[PDB]
Amino acid sequence: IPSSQEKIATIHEYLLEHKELEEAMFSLISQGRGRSLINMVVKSALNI
Amino acid sequence: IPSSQEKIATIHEYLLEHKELEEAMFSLISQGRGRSLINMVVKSALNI
Repeated sequence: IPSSQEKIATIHEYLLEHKELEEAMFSLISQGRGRSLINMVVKSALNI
Repeated sequence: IPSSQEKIATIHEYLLEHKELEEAMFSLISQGRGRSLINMVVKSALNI
């Protein structure tokens, strides 16, 4: 049921509460490693 | 130099362009696996 806006808002709140995650994601994205970030997080979530 | 607001806004734009990442992060966070998400992304970013 949750919409994309609700998912984004939930992640936004999580990033604010966990600055390490925000800083690590920005570092990976801004340094051109976002594709490795996508692949790694998707694989982890699919193996729940 | 980039501020927290700029980092968050950069991630927001990235999530919108890559729905898989948004969906995988929400799935991990909402199912109580956010700590594993933090640890995995931080380690990857530190090994750049």
